[PDB]
Amino acid sequence: SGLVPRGSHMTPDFLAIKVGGSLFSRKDEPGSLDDDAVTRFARNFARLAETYRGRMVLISGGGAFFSLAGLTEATFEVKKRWAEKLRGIGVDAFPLQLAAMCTLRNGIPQLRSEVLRDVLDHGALPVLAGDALFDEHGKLWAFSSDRVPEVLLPMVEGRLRVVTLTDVDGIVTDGDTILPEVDARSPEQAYAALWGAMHTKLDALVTCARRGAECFIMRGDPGSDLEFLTAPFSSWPAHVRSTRITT
Amino acid sequence: SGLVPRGSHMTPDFLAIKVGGSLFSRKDEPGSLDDDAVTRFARNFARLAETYRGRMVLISGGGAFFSLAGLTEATFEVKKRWAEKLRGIGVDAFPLQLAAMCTLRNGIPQLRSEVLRDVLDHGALPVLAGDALFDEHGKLWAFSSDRVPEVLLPMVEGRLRVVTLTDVDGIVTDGDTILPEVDARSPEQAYAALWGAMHTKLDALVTCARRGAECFIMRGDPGSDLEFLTAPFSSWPAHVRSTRITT
Ligand SMILES: Nc1ncnc2c1ncn2[C@@H]1O[C@H](COP(=O)(O)OP(=O)(O)OP(=O)(O)O)[C@@H](O)[C@H]1O
Ligand SMILES: Nc1ncnc2c1ncn2[C@@H]1O[C@H](COP(=O)(O)OP(=O)(O)OP(=O)(O)O)[C@@H](O)[C@H]1O
Ligand SMILES: [Mg+2]
Ligand SMILES: [Mg+2]
Repeated sequence: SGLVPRGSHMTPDFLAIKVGGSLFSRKDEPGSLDDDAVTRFARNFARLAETYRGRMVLISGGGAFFSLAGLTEATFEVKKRWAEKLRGIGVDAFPLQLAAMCTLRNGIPQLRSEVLRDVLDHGALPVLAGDALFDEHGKLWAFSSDRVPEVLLPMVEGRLRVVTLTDVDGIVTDGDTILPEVDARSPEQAYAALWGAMHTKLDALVTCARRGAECFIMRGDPGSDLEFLTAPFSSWPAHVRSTRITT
Repeated sequence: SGLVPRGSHMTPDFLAIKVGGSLFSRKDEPGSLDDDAVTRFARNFARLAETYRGRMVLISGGGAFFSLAGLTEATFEVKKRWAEKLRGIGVDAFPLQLAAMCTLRNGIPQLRSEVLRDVLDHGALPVLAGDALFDEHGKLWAFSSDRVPEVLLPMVEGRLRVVTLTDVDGIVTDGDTILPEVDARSPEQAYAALWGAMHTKLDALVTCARRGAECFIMRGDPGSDLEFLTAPFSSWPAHVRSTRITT
């Protein structure tokens, strides 16, 4: 309910990192992950998981969509692949089926967060992903991985940082240039820049920013060190590109 | 809270069918299902699912066990295999990760049943299995597939029938003979007959019977027609063997 100190000079209290499916899945084989990419990412996420032990979730994109029962199985498989890889390197990773613990009411996800808190409360790493969710009149919908950070909003106290890793440096305006900053209260310019994919990321991150989260769209790379994600924005290395979305 | 009419001449209101892993998994390859067996069972379960649409759960045994994060993935895979097969023949089957929707409090599972009811409420078939569950002090335990019917007890109104299909005709007393009936209020003779596997089934089914369920241990066979499971016990075909556990 209360006043949370926020700013570019403050350390985040919780990290939700979303890795886009385009970064670890082969076009050259649809349905197929690139094990090298998953392995190298996993190593960089493990470092973050150890610093943010009990204060981080990993959200995977990817996994091919009542025929949406298939979707829940496809996204479970992706969670399993990340969780397995992470555990192979010493990280206590537990995959959770969002469909079993979250429904939609008037379009807003309602997480029954007891298990998620349990995994966190005792210092493990929840591995999440998009899913098929039921709503209040009992219908099933496809809920994108990009929107999964929204589920954390009621639960996370303090400063939530959401990072969505994708295959572009940020929101580009045309093209010549990226938008370094978006005010979630008036994000017209950002929507106007889009050519849906990036639209879904933007809606999701504006929603989270309205509830106080510091959000980023930036480029992921399996090899890239991500430790700066634990640090105040003001202390980030020079020449990191991102679109930062805050209120 | 109220008086439920029960008896050998009454039709069940809800079916929980548990299929033992020994019935559809190869010894000759551990971790490996027998697709023929799953296919033929699925056909017999589909018939029941259509009659008990919205009034049945399928519980799978099988799937090899913080290293119990592996267990939740192993049992998810088994659920997926059943769900996929069932959907291939017209049944609206949705697999649910028990670990995401159920914790232990003082050893008793506490199901957050909203999603399970949603899958049921709108006439689909939940596919369940054993799992790793967290408890109230946040520890993870292996929760056998045999105990999964216990999770339904608070939720199911009316007459619950639990059927556990295994590789024996019932509880054999030595050996020459099976116990056709066990009174759950005084099941000494049944425990005394056991030589744990069958012990876990018996504890689980005595617990459910104490809460009014009509429970059975009987032999499963991929080919066997199971329609009599929709019918009052008194009308079952002659020479069906089972151990029936009631209060
Ligand atoms: N203004 C814009 N700036 C940057 N990208 C944009 C813009 N408008 C549209 N896009 C598109 O959005 C894409 C990024 O979103 P996309 O949904 O394709 O990938 P991803 O979500 O990271 O991976 P996944 O969808 O597999 O989880 C870019 O590759 C780009 O083609
Ligand atoms: N009195 C008894 N009557 C019958 N079976 C008994 C008795 N005592 C012990 N058992 C053993 O219990 C076994 C059945 O339980 P078991 O756990 O092995 O299989 P299942 O549970 O159906 O398959 P899964 O364990 O793969 O889910 C029998 O095969 C038998 O060896
Ligand atoms: Mg996308
Ligand atoms: Mg057993």
